[PDB]
Amino acid sequence: EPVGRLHIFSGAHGPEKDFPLHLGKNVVGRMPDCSVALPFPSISKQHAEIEILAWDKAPILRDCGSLNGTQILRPPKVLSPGVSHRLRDQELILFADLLCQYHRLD
Amino acid sequence: EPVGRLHIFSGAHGPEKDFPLHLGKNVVGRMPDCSVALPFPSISKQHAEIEILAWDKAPILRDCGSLNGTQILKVLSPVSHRLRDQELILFADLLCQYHRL
Repeated sequence: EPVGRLHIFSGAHGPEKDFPLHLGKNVVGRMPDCSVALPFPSISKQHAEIEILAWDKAPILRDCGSLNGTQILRPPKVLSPGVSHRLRDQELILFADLLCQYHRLD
Repeated sequence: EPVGRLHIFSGAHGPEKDFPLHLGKNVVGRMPDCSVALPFPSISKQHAEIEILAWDKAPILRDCGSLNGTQILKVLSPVSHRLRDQELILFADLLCQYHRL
């Protein structure tokens, strides 16, 4: 039933984990209510949003005004708050210092 | 036999892959004759070098005057950068991670 997966690689925070992604707004943040809950001090309560709409295959990543930022690698830059970045399958992203990878599902 | 490793994250180009690093000079480049052969159009024939002197000493990464560059997540100039464990490296647009063993 999910349309994507976000994989968080193992690091200082702990072991690897996967998070299902659904159509609509997938909020990344430290809060337990978040679609992608990352309860780590470097992560803001509402850190970022991955919006997946049925009418476009590419998710839209936006930073939500986080302290430590959201970084993409195509090209390497910290995202300006609110500006859309369109994600490609298998794209790697950093939330603060946490490395993640987006996967499109069949 | 190997003293470190470089992990290349999955993409369109294929699954995740690990490359062993050995004592001495480990050349990273496009050609199959490189210690770390990364056959991507964006990577130079001789792209970068990871020199490992001892098991217990931090490797030195040097860019070899490649076209698309090498970055630490700090842009590396044709500079001797000392690698930390779990350091993320971009060779051109290709992300990879250095690991101690």
